[PDB]
Formats: sequence, C-alpha cells, structure tokens
Amino acid sequence: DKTVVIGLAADSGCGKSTFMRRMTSIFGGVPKPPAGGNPDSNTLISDMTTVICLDDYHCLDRNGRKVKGVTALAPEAQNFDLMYNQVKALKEGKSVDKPIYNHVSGLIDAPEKIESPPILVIEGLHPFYDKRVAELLDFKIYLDISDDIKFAWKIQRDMAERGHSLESIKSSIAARKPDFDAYIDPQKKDADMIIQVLPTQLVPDDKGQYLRVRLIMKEGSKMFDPVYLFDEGSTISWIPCGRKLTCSFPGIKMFYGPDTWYGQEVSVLEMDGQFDKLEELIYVESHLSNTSAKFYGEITQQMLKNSGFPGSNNGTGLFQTIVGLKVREVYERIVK
Amino acid sequence: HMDKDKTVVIGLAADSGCGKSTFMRRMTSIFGGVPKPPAGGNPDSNTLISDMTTVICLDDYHCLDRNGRKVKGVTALAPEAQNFDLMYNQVKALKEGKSVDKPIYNHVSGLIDAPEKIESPPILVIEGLHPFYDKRVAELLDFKIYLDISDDIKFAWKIQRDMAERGHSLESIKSSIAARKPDFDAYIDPQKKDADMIIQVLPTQLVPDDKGQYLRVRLIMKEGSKMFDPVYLFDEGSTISWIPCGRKLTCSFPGIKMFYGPDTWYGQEVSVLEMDGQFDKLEELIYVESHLSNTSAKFYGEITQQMLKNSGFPGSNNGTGLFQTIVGLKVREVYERIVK
Repeated sequence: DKTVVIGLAADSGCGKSTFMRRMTSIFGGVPKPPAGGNPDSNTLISDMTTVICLDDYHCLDRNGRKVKGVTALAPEAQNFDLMYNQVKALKEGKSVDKPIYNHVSGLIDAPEKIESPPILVIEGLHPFYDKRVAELLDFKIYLDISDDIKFAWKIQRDMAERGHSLESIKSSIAARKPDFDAYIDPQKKDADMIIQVLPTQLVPDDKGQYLRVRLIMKEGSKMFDPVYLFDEGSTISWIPCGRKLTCSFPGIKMFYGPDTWYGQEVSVLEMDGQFDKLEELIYVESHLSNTSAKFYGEITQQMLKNSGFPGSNNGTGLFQTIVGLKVREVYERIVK
Repeated sequence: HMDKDKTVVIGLAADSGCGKSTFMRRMTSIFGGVPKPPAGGNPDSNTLISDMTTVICLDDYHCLDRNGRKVKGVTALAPEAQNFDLMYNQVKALKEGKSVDKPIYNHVSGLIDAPEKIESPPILVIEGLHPFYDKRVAELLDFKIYLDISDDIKFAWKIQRDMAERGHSLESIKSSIAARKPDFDAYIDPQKKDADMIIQVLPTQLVPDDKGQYLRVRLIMKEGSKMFDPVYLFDEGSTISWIPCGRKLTCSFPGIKMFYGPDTWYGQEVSVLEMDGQFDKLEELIYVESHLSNTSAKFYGEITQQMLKNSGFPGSNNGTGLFQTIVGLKVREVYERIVK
C-alpha cells in the first residue's frame, strides 16, 4: 500500500526506453501495453511498475500545434493541470482515465483507464517543469545527451542518413533545439540523479560509438545515497587495465569525486571507454560501494540479464543499472 | 640448544647530504635500538653496531686516501679509488660467518687508518656510493636499495645548507656541483638500474617551490621477486590518481596527491607508488596506510606508529619518511623470509 512516483526526463531518440527497461527489469517482468486497448498506446504495465508517456498530456494535436506555430517541446502545448490532477489521483490509489497521443496519426485518441500501481513512472519532456507535479515526485531522474552525441546519433539513426537526402536535416534539429534549450534542458538542475553522455576523450570519434558517461548524484537526500569508490569524498582517477577486465582499443578510465552542479553539491562517478568481455564488471562492481545492490553480483547479473540491450558495453548501461537499484531503494525506504 | 642463524646483507646506495642517515635510522629503528659507534676503538670509525644491525660505510674501502685521488686526478666517486677486491672478500667473509679486519677511512684526517675487527652480525648493511658497482658484491646482497635525489632537489638543497642563507659559503663556490657531477652521473647514478627498490625525490607539481621544501616522492619497486612483494593502493596492478578527502587528512596547501601504477624502470617492469605534497598531522596518515596493501606490516598502524616513534625526523611529513619506513618493513620481511 501507498504508491511511489518516479519522474524520468529524457528526449526522443537518445535511449530513454532502454533506460526505462533497465529500471523496470529490476522489479522483474517486462511492462507491456494494455491488453485490448489502443494499439498505439504509450503506456506500459508490469506487476510492479506502470510507465506513462507524458505526450498523453499534449493539449494540442499535431495539426493544432502546427497552426499555433508551437512545437511539442513548448510548455503552452502541455496540459499541466490535467497532468498534475491525474498523477496526484494515481498516487492516492484513485484510478484515472487518461488520453492517448497517437504518434502515428498525430491525434489525441480517447482513454485508456489507468489503475494506481505500486510504482508509477512518468517519462517525457516535462516531468519537472510544473512545480505542482514536481513536488508530487519521490525521485527525479534526467538523461542528458550532449548535442554532439545527440546530433551524431540522428545522422545515422535516420536510416544511415537515408533522409532527407544530404544531409540536410540538420534542421529538424534547428526546429526542436531552441525550445529544448529553454524548456527541457533547465529541468536537469533539480534532478536528484543525472546521467550525462559526452564525447569520449580517449580517441577521436565522429560516430558517438565511444562515450564518456557521467553519473551526477545530489548529496543530502533522505531518499538515496550516492555510489562511490574506493573512498567517499575523495577525488580518484582509475584505469582498471589490463588484467582483471579485458579492454581493447579504446581503454577504460573511471573518475570519481566531488563536484558542483548549478550551485548544488554533487558527487560524480564517470566512465570513459568500452568493456569487451561482459563478465568482469564485477571487478568494477566489487570496488564500487553504496551501489544499493542487494546481493554480490547484482549489477553484473542485471546487466547479464539484459545483455542484448544497447549501451551494455559502456557506462550507459552500467550507470542506468545502478540508478535502477536506487529506484528500488527509494520505494523500499518509503513503503515500510 | 645449538645453532646457527646466518647473515642477511642489505646494500644502500646514496649520495651524501641527502638523508642517508635518516633513511638508515628509520631502517634500523624497525629492529629496535639505536646503533652506535664501536665503544673503545678509533674515534673516527665509520661503523655503527646494534644487536640486530651492523652498518659499514663503504668509504672504508677507499683504495686511495685524500692525497691519493689528488695525485691521480680523480674523485672519491671514481671506481679507481675503491678496492672492490677487499670489498668482495670481507663482505663475502661476513655473510658466511667469519669476522674481518676492516680499514677505517678517517673522514677528518683524509687517510685510511688501522683496521677494526668486525664480526658477522644478524643483519649486515653496506652503505655508500658503490654498493652495487662491482658485480660480485651485488650478487652477494639479499636486498638492494637506491636513494635517488634529482639534480634540481640536490641543487636546491645544497643551495640552502650552503649559501643563500642557512650555510656560510658563496653562490659561486656552489659549483663544486660542477665538479663531482660528471662522476656522479657516470659511476654512481647507473647503480639504480639494478636496485630492488628505489626512492626518487623530485620537484613537486602542486605548488611553485624553488627550495626543495615540497616533494614528489616515488617508490619504484621491481616486480617479481621471491624476497619481497611491492606495495599497492586500492587495487593491485591498476593505475590510480588519488587526492585524499581533506576532511579525512588535514592539509594546508598544496595538499596531497597519491599515484599508483605499473611502469618501466630501464626496460624493467616495476610498480610505482607516489606521494606529492605534505600532510600536517602525522597521526592521520593511518587514513592513507588504510588503503595501502602489502606494506609488510605486522599489525595495522605499524607504518604510522613507526613514524610517530620517529616523529622528529626529517621527512616525517611527506613521502620521504613514509616510503623509507615502508622499505624498512620490506627489509624486515626479506630477513624473515631467509632465516624463517
């Protein structure tokens, strides 16, 4: 009894559904859309978790947004009143009839009723934008992909740049970017945990194949404690190479230490590079402390359990796994 | 009951004016009891004997005295001025168990004096400029240590202890460094290529310092020896930079910075432990020692308590005292592995 509410702020086409899956996979069972409902539903339900895509609170459909000269990232194209009221209702056990934004058609279909679940996760562009809705959340997570990695991935995820031609878009970026930097990006300032994806510093990479990944964690919350190694509060650089874990061409380099995040006190855990044999992160894991793992090789076990996922060989999957375990910690800390 | 324990030979290569004494006192203090000159004998004798340790200063094997070398156009650093045949024989003659009549290079008189009898100790320590120069001597030693002070720090130390305040002399006279440097580069400094452990003392990288007051200190440990195992930090065989928390190790500026990692020492494979900077409260070094492994300590505060015992020594607040202490515990472990 009593429902826990997690917020995940992330962009489209930069790995939020993989992130989502890792976090739900810790409570076991893969969330799936309603059984008979809309085939284009954005919701996913499992025994323990229920994930809601915040697009369903667009107050204007695709064409309604087009005539007003507004993008999907604009606050005025969101219905925060309804989003607040409905998130609150699900928290207080009450069920909710919630619209569906049909990404295929571009129209706002009809609900879709939602039962209040053990953990409700809301994911999208504006989980922390509305102060009423933010105060509703027990844990705030932001996935920050830098523009260089974002805009390398799309010039490829777009179909090996099969369209539109050469490049030339590149200006699908220009349409979304200004709203992104004004409305979506500032939300990472009050996140409790941030995963930041940067270009590697080990080797030259025009493809975003090799990533520098930073897990930034707020100090001083009763809901969670930051992970560290090998000594909390210190500043460490750590090359694990070369026995213990195989590292091929671009090596591995860990960093750990205190930093400051928009005036706020944070500890940072960082990885640059790529594992090549996906055991041996237990090597890494055994030196990580405060991971909120319940048994010895849990991080390695979950990452094993999700092997085919993207980002399973670099810092993305690892730090997303750790943050999943912190989500369970927040729930257990709260329901007993 | 009958016998008998046979001798362990440690060699230390060090220039003078670099804290060879402090290094020696830290190393003999592990075994207990301050060594002392032989009561009774030559007033200028260079030996120091303890129940556990006997320390021979290899100047006592100078095959030409002070006006020798003058006549021959060489310095005390040259291989021409040493009698490596005597050195081999008496060192051979103290390890297997005999006693020797060893000359006394009187250091004030400049002359080699009448020998003093030296008996086979539990631990023999030969110390000075040429402990590893001759190959027969070096294979007689069970552990080889080299103290490597870089030119800049030597420079900056002699500039203090002499001239530029502190001492008496001129700035110009302080290029007797100009002499002597050709011999040190040529005959002394290469002996560190073969050492088992090397303590290198370099300029700091944390703060500008022209006086040699703040030190970057390196303990370079040869890999793969039956006689000892290198120290390590957090995780053996990795590469690590570590700035301790500063709430847990109180430091004014510049602070402190550790480094641990594999490296290459003259084409040989070594483990390197580094400390840069200075710590202000010696008791908190237990925070550092808490993350070292294979220190050859017996209980757990031993390095910290060994240093607190000798807390008035030079180097007690930087990497010099720390790593010198650790080498002493590794000399103890060499001796224990042999006699068992």
